[PDB]
Amino acid sequence: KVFGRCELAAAMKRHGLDNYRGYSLGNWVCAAKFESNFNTQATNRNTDGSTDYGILQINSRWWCNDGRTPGSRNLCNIPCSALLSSDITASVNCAKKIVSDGNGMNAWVAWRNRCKGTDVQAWIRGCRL
Repeated sequence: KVFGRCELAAAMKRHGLDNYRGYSLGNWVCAAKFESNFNTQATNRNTDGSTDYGILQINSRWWCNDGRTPGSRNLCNIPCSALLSSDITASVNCAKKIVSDGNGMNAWVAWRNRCKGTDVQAWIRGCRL
């Protein structure tokens, strides 16, 4: 599934991401835009053998188990195929662990490269909330 911008903002707010661990909702929308172009099926392979899964590109080395990644830790305790669902609940629940791990949203390269330091509130502008 490919989400619309406001459609995803509403969905992420329902799941408690707004201001979660100090990060306003626009952060999460902006990260999803540049991590996955709002697509729940985006996947990307890395040089370390890991893969990034789903709308928030959760990485198979630390967070989810995909059965093909050496050194897997599965800190979210979830198979990576559950993060390719059209329903974002499992991606959101894993994202909440990741941000509480220590370095906040810096785990998302696209967020810290192209979102952080801009006005991310603009990503929820005009959305029914």
